[PDB]
Amino acid sequence: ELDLPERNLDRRELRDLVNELAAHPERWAEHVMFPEEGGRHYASLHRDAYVDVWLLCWRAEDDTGWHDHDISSGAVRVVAGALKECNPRIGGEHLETVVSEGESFSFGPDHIHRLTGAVHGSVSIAAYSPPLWRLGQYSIDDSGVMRRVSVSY
Amino acid sequence: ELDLPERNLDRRELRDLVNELAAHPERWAEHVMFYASLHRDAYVDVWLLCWRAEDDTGWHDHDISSGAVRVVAGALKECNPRIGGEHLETVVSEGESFSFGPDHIHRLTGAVHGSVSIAAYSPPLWRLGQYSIDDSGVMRRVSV
Ligand SMILES: [Mg+2]
Ligand SMILES: [Mn+2]
Ligand SMILES: [Mn+2]
Repeated sequence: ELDLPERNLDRRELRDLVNELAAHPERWAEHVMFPEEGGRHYASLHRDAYVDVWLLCWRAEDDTGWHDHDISSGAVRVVAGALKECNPRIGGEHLETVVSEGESFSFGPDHIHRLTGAVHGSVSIAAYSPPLWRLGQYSIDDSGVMRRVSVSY
Repeated sequence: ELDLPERNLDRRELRDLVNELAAHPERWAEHVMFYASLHRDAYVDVWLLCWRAEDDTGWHDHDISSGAVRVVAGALKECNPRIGGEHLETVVSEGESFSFGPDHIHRLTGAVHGSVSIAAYSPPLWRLGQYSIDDSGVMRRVSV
């Protein structure tokens, strides 16, 4: 797969990584695929003890839900289209940012977010270090009470 | 009238809008002249702009409006302010477009005489903050 360092990458290095990958379509163009039904297409470009890299192809309906990445830092580069990056606020008036093609962002391991509102056919590259082996998925009950499900991923 | 969702538009939708309008010269060609409104309603303001080389917006924000710009002919310089005084400058050439969310601060300057561009804002541009420096060097924002 990818020829990356044998160590964890910090946020900035992860952002450099997804941006340089966007400039090397030889590493990912083959894997571009839009599942007509089923779940969010994801394609692993690289998974080892230190870094995970995925190529994501979005449908208009795709939604990560609210989640954290446990101990993983991460970065996202939008290659084509646009996404909405959302961050939760306790009041309920959550922060929403449009990330469009050519743009990228990164976060450390404390980040809680939701990606949704994609242009149909959008394409993005995501990288995580350490690997995204566990994620916390938040849900709300009828009461309004918030819980966090830790998911092996 | 423009067939648009009945709501404020985000920066991606505004970019799509200005590029779509650029591809339909039947709607704006008559209005080139060296600021013509193409459509204004509760959700969007869409403008055709013809630039002279001396034109300068000054540093400003759009309060709560997202925006997009398509350069139809010529070229513009888009500048974003930086702490330190070494502002970031980008030439936007004919065919090219960009958009921004409501937190944007920028300055647009004509880069070639006779440039023509299409801009769109949502929500409509009711207030703009124009930034200035006094003789202290202290920055202020006048809401216009
Ligand atoms: Mg209208
Ligand atoms: Mn995530
Ligand atoms: Mn402006």
